[PDB]
Amino acid sequence: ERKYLELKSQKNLYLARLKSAIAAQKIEEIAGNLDNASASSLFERIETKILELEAERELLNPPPSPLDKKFEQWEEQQAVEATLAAMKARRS
Amino acid sequence: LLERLLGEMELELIELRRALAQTIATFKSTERQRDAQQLIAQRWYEKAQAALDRGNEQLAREALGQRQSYQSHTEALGKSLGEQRALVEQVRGQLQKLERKYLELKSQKNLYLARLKSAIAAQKIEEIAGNLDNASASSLFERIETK
Amino acid sequence: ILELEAERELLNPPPSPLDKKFEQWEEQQAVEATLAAMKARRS
Amino acid sequence: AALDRGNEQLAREALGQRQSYQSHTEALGKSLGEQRALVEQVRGQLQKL
Amino acid sequence: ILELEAERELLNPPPSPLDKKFEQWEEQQAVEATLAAMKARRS
Repeated sequence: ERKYLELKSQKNLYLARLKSAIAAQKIEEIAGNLDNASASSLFERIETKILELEAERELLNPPPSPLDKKFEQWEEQQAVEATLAAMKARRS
Repeated sequence: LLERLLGEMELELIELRRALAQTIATFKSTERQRDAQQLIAQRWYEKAQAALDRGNEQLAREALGQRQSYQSHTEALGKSLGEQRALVEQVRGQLQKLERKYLELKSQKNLYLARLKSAIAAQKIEEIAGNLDNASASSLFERIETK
Repeated sequence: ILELEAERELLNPPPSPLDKKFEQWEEQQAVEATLAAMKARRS
Repeated sequence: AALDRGNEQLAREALGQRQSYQSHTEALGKSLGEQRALVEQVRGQLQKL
Repeated sequence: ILELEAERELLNPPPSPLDKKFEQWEEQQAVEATLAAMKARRS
């Protein structure tokens, strides 16, 4: 009798871990959606699609060139300096 | 899919949450059994205390003899309690870590959708923005101005 | 009965030994600090 | 309140749990700064668009 | 049970001994550095 109850006592405890792997695996399989698999792969597909579309506008709408980067910055220096030159001299 | 896929996890997570408590229930159930086994052992010890009194040690020796039968049960059962403590602690840490991961994954889910609409949002205006030069509307205007 | 009480221990985690020392340790000053003023208010 | 009364043992343990939240604060805080650029740039697109 | 736990160890690699020393080694300064200011804030 002491043995049977102990065997029955451990029966449910074994079932406690039996569900664990089924419990643990069901979340691990979803956890595998990262990197190049499933959901994140779709997100990787999407972001590539995000990057695919943004390239389309860069063709029909070419981005600023480094030449205008220096001009906009270089002209900005005088754009601010020239304006403040009069403002600092208007009421010096 | 994303909303659908996370739906099963909610059912999955409660499956973790529901039956996990059963692991504790079985564990603490043994703890009460240990006290009962210890209690009767204490009763034998209490009876043993009354055996040595009056100068008759013969009965006390017999009384402790039965106790050792319960002590082995107390010793064997007590060892299981300590061993099972690690399992309940580590598994809870898994859930706490796993829960923190799921919400973060769900936390970034909508943020990813924030940029998912962006390209669809951005492309729908870029395609119209392509109407300049010799394409579409401005091409028609180029056609018109030529007309 | 023991199955259900485990359910609340999950949704409502029980006090940890860390708070056991804090509640007791803070209680010592909680009573000592209050009686320090009371014993000195009308010493 | 742990270091008070000359018992530094409890204070060390108390900060131990904090580091668990600090990592959450550190990791989460980094995301906030990173996401700030996305919200700013996208708004500029709308204003320009 | 052991078959499934191996599956997560692949998709979710376990901590390496290199991070074991780093987490422990950084923890020493993580606690020492914090208590260094706390022990000096109100020394």
